[PDB]
Amino acid sequence: SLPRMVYPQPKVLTPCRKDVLVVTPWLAPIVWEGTFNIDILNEQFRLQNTTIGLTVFAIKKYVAFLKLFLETAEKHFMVGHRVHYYVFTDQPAAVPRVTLGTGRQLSVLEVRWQDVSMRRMEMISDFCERRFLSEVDYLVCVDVDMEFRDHVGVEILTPLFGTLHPGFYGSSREAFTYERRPQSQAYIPKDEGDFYYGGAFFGGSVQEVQRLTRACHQAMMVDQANGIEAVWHDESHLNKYLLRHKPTKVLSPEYLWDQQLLGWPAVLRKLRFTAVP
Ligand SMILES: O=C(NC[C@H]1O[C@@H](n2ccc(=O)[nH]c2=O)[C@H](O)[C@@H]1O)[C@@H](CO)n1cc(-c2ccccc2)nn1
Ligand SMILES: CCCCCCCCO[C@@H]1O[C@H](CO)[C@H](O)[C@H](O)[C@H]1O[C@@H]1O[C@@H](C)[C@@H](O)[C@@H](O)[C@@H]1O
Repeated sequence: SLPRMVYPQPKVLTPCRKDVLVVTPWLAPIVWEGTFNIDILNEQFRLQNTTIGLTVFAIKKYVAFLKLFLETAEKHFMVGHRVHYYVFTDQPAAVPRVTLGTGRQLSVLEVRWQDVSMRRMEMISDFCERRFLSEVDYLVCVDVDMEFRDHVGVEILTPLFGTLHPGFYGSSREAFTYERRPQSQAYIPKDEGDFYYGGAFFGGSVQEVQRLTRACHQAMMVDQANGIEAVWHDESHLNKYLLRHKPTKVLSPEYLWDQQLLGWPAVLRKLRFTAVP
């Protein structure tokens, strides 16, 4: 049961946003600033003692991105909630010693180009079946060459989410860079597709993330056996999976942005998680 809370009444005959789609045709919320009251959501998730896992891969020179990634996650990611960072790396000694807030912990997990391509999906799936099931409620899987600039919180949490890729949120489906060769397991025809989801930010419950990552891994191994590599690698497979298994929330491009390449459009009230230039 929620406690008494004082907040503005939601107004039925006033839309929350007039400039963007805030719900998908399968009734999944599309998360934009102005659609949620974070105080209500924080209450709901704190009362469940929610723990969020955040996975990141930092292989070879990408260890250089960890310090800013983690420092900014400390400022902006799930603050007030239990967080477990999982840093997958080939260089455990190169992981910076970042000071964490209370209730937050970090684990370092030591890790043919074909095997490198399948690595993230394979390892996330393997670790879902081990550590993650026992340790966290939700998993968030992101790229490391990024920084948090504003709030990323429990508004994203749901059984399965994808994020609108910042390059294609205003594009027609024919222009999406899905895999277009029927010989690939990631194939999507020109007349199908809801959104182009970014491989750099997805997640959900541990069970749903295990299913997604196992399915993507298995599809990639079928492609490898057939001598084909999808145009955008595991992102192509992620898009095929989310076409056939609709996400229960979609995050707006506030949650995955590149200001150098795309500026700061009026439609984005906040830039929350952004590419490092
Ligand atoms: O590299 C990719 N995304 C960036 C993230 O992948 C991780 N990464 C990438 C390169 C690298 O050297 N180290 C590393 O950690 C890091 O977390 C980056 O944020 C995507 C882009 O398509 N990618 C490339 C490939 C790939 C793998 C093997 C062969 C060809 C492509 N798979 N995924
Ligand atoms: C029509 C408008 C034309 C403009 C489109 C501009 C975005 C293109 O984006 C690339 O999209 C690819 C899929 O098609 C992959 O997701 C790739 O990782 C991504 O590059 C990434 O994300 C970008 C945002 C940059 O940060 C880039 O450095 C990344 O490597």
